[PDB]
Amino acid sequence: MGPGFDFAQAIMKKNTVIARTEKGEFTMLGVYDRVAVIPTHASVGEIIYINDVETRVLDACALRDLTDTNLEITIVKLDRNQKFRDIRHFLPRCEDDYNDAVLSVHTSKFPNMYIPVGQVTNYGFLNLGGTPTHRILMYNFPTRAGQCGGVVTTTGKVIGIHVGGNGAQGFAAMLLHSYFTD
Ligand SMILES: Cc1cccc(NC(=O)[C@H]2CCCN2)n1
Repeated sequence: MGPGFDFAQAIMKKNTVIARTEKGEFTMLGVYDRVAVIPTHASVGEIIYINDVETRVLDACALRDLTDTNLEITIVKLDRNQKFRDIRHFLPRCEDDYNDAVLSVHTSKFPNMYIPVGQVTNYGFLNLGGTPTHRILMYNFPTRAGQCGGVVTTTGKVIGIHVGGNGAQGFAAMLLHSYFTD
């Protein structure tokens, strides 16, 4: 409807797939080559469904910071016959706060969903479902199950993926450029 939603749609329509694990359907962001991200709590195994196609997982890493604290991002390399548009140049280099963010989700259940979540806070530490978690972004929107893996964008930047919420607020794990140095 405006430039915020224009940037979000541009990411969703080229750089997401529907990922299915035994824990459910997730919005999965593709970053470059056959490399994609998903919340760690999706529990990625050796085989994953990608747009309902059985797909071997070539590698997967649940990321932690150098303090050995959970980041709640799993980076997946997919045995797929097609590369993602390379969007690594939209990723921020540093931890930050933002204005005017959009949370965008695409599953069988929530296709073509865009939420204007507003101001994004560099919240930092959160006890997320009993897991100490670092580099958490917070927005004041009442997010619901089905939105995990949702992409958080400003105009010009892909800043994070939705990983949880408490009924009043939503929580995203930061994406940083340094996660995807080739
Ligand atoms: C069903 C299940 C099994 C094991 C662990 C969990 N969840 C967690 O640890 C959290 C904290 C970080 C995000 N999800 N949930």
